[PDB]
Formats: sequence, C-alpha cells, structure tokens
Amino acid sequence: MRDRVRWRVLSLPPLAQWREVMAALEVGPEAALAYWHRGFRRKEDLDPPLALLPLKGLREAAALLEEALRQGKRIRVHGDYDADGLTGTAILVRGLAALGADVHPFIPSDLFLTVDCGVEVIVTDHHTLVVHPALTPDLKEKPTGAGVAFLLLWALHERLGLPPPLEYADLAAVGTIADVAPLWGWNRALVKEGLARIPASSWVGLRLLAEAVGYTGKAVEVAFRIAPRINAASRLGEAEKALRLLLTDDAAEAQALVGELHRLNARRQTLEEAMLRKLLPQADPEAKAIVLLDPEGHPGVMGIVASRILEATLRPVFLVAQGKGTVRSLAPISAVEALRSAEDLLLRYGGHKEAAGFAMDEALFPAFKARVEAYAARFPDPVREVALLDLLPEPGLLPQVFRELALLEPYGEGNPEPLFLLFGAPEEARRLGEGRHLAFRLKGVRVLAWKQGDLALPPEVEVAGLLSENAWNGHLAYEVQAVDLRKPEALEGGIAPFAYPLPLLEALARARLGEGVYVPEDNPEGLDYAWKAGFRLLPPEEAGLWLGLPPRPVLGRRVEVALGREARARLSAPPVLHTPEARLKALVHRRLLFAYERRHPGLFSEALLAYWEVNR
Ligand SMILES: [Mg+2]
Repeated sequence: MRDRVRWRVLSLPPLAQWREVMAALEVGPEAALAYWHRGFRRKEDLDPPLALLPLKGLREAAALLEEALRQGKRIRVHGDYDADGLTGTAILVRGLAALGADVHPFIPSDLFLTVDCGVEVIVTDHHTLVVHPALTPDLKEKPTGAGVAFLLLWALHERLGLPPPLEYADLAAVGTIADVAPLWGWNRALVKEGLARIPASSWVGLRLLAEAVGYTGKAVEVAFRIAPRINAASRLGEAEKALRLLLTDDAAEAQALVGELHRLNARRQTLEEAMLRKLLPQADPEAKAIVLLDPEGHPGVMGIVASRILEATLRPVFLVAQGKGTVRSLAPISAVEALRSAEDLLLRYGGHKEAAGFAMDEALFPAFKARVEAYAARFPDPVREVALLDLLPEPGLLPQVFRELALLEPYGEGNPEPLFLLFGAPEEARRLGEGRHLAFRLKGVRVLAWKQGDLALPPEVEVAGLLSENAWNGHLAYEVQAVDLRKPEALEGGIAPFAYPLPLLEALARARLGEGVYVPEDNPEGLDYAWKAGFRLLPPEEAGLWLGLPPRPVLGRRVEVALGREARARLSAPPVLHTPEARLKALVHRRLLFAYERRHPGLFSEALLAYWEVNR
C-alpha cells in the first residue's frame, strides 16, 4: 500500500552528455537531467515532425479507399467502444464524406472500416487488410486507433494530391490521450498539433465540450475531463450520443449533446462511487488478490472501480457483476495469465498483463476466487516505485527551472511530470480544514500535501513533489505539491559504492588515535591542524580515511569520507555565481552534501565521480 513503495533517485548521466543536452536545448542541469532520461537530445526531439508513418498496409488501404470514392462504393465505419474508437470513426466519416464518399458510421455496404482493431474490409487500427504498427517490424512508433484512422485519411489525401488533413489532428489527439498510449515521437507530435487546434476546432462539438470543461490546452485536461465524458456515454450504452457530438456542425445540437454527456458522466460517477463505497471496504487486507462479487453491479463502471481499488491496495483486482468480469493488475502479476490459470471456469476471457475481461456463471465465483488467489500467491508482492529526478534546487532558481521543464509537455503516459526530492524538518505547518490537507516549509520552499492519516509530520520528512507555478490575485508563487511524503527511509540509487560518509566527529576521533588519514592540500587550516596534532597523514590512494575531497579521482579504493561541520571541505555549501554551468556545479554540491548527511554510499560515491568531472 505504502510500505511497498520504494523511492529511487534517477542516475546522473555522463557529464559530457549532460553538458551536450544543456547546450543543445539551452537549459540548466535539472531540466537537462529530465531530457537526457526521456531521450531528448536535440531541439528537434522536443518538436518531432508530424509525418505520414509508413505503416504496413497503409498504401493498399488508401488505394482501396480511392477506388471506393471514385466508384461511389458504400463505406461503413465502425468503432464506438471508447474515445479512441469514436474519435477515430469521426475522423474517417467526416474525412471521407468531405471527399464525396458515400460513408456512414455503424452503431450497433461495399467496404467496411473498423476502428481500434463480397465486401472488402479494412481493419484500420490498433489494440492487441489490417493496418497496424506492430505489423511494421522495427518501426518504433505507437499510434492508436484514432492515430491510425488519421494516418489512413492522410495516406488517402496523399494519393489524391491533397495537403495533410491537419484539421483532424484535434480529434486524433483526443483519442491518443484517451487510449493512454505513450506520448513520444509521432504520438507527441500529433498531440502537440491537436491540442493546439482544439480551441478553434473545425468540429464545433469538440470545441464546445472542451470549453465546457475549462480547457486551457493541456493534455491532462483531455485525459481527466474530456475523454471521461465521451467514455461515459459509451460505458452507459449511449455511444451514438458521443459520436453525434463529434459529427455535427450545428452548434445548438452540439450544445444540447454536451449537456447530455455531462449527465451521462454524472451518472457514471454516481454508480462508480456507490460501487466503490460498497466494495472497497471488502476483502482487501494483505490478500494476494482482491476478488469481489457484486451481483447487481453495473458492468459499465466496474473497470474504473477495479483500478481505484488496485490503487488503494497495490493488489491485482478481479470484480464480477452480472456474470461479467473485469481484471486490473500490476507488478509481476499478469491479468490475462491469472484468468488463464482458471480458464476452465470461464465462458470466455481475454486481455493483457494489466487489464483483462471475462464472462462467467456467478455460481462458480468461490471456485474462481480460490484459483486466482492461488495464482497470485505464486508471485512476490507487487511494489510501487516513485522515481525522483533530483534534489529540489534553491528557491531563487525555481522559476527558471519551472520554465525550463515546460518544454517537456505534453506530459502523459510517455513522460510523466518530473518529481523532485525535498528533505528536512518541516516548519510553519498549518492545516487546511479538519483533516489531511496541510502546508509547511522545507528550506524555504512551501509545500502542499494530503497527510496520510496521522497529521502532524515527523521531526524530519522526505517529500517527492511536483514543482508548481501557482497563480493567484494576478501573481505567481513557485511551490511544491507533494505526491508522496514520509519519514526518511531506504532510498534507492547511486552507483557501486567506494566512498562511505562518516560524521566529522567520528573521523577526527580516529585520526587522533593514529588512523592513516588524508587531508587535502586545500583548507591549509585542516592540514595545519592535522600536522599540528600528529595525524598519520597519507595520500588519498593509500589512506582508508579522508577528511576532505581529493582534487582528482582515486578509484579502486573503498574509503570512509568525512567533510566536517566547520571544516573548509564542507564549505562546498557556499552560494555560487549562477546562470552558466555554475548551476551544474551547484547541483553536484547539493547532491554531495545531501548524500553525505544521509550517509548514502551509492549516491555520495556517484556524486563524487561527477564532482571530479565538474572540476577537470
Ligand atoms: Mg485504443
């Protein structure tokens, strides 16, 4: 739940590449760290070209459509399961109809088009003559059902000598985001184009749905506000309503339909909340699998209720309602393989590692339950990881860091917004209401958080948080919104350790006792003191104890390192002279000090290697 949550610090990249990214993208070290990890190296990686991908079958499919168009063949388009299928059919129906095709959607012909996976057929989609990326060996792009519908319309335009159908990219982007596909490469380019087109969409229904929810150009608004309204219509048996909203040019009719989608989404929300309220209190503890039955539950809402349970629980979840079954899983437990282990009991089933579906006679539920519970018992418990980009910079640099991270957008399945680590004794704490919600400060940075039952923060905390630009009264404030918060604990990261932090007091005691020790030529005061006290002074490559940092690398060592408390070595804590790669140095310094204070051998060792480099 929370005791199976591991925090890890992303590795430091090699300095020459870190520098290359900072230069080629014109950003400081923090943001460059993020870009390096997400594979962004040159300026054109931030803005990939939106191009016509060479998917297998794409050309034949477009040729077929050109024939259908010219010969006036009757085209029927199918795809209404969710936002991805609906936006994809809206693209093909509007697009082909704009070219003079006799096309119509099929909500349950000479050519049949099916979106999201005589009479010729084109199965033009993605999801698990078929046009599909996976058929294209070595193509590293993951377009969705709507993405492929868009590519197909584009392939046809190319054949017809027409320009790229960019006005359809907003519909395509909505389906892409809704499908939760990785937002990189072609998908990143498509989404950037489409998100930009929504405010003045050629499709009045989409523009109106977007305004209704307060759209401001963010992928996250599509994911949490737009797509759910569209999906609710379908989950509730009114997919035609959503499809029609995307096809009409009559603003009044669209306005009315937006009202309808709002009502369907409110219904979905109500049912979902009642199901979760009834189910969440059940069979959850430390069971290897949560398996619940809700005889009269609505099959249209159990999928989300299952994901919500899995999230509160960090366990695979299987729900059965009215003989239909849904599975959400994670970690090393495959959803569909768990169903496979109990397949003799099912009427039918299918799916993948994280989600699966089935049908089954509810009378077999107890048997189904023991079986899947046993399947899950064969595996280690699932664990959640929180990936930390780096230690948060000083307050004075937050605005610039924030503006530099901006280019990473759109955030999504592909590149989640980065999380920074903050550490310290909270101060100026102040509740907000009567529970969880509160605010406090760490090293002058204000952080907002929902304290997991307890309230009152330990004397020292660790925070994984999002750097936020909060506006109010026409003014901006750079703060941190905590996603996770805890008493300091195991922290993953760093390289194979060779340098082991030791408190200055302990180090000096051993040095006075005669332990072979190294004191750097710097801080002549420390050196003088050492000499002026009888320390057994040695060069770093031979002393197993250090009171400071050597100027150049000394590897194949395994040493204990102390800096001080008033030592000059510790004076790597002085504020710099910003802007240039002085900030790279500053990042390394803050890392060194942090890993030193936390006695973290791996991070300190890693940081020390970067330290030798940033000085070469
Ligand atoms: Mg899809």
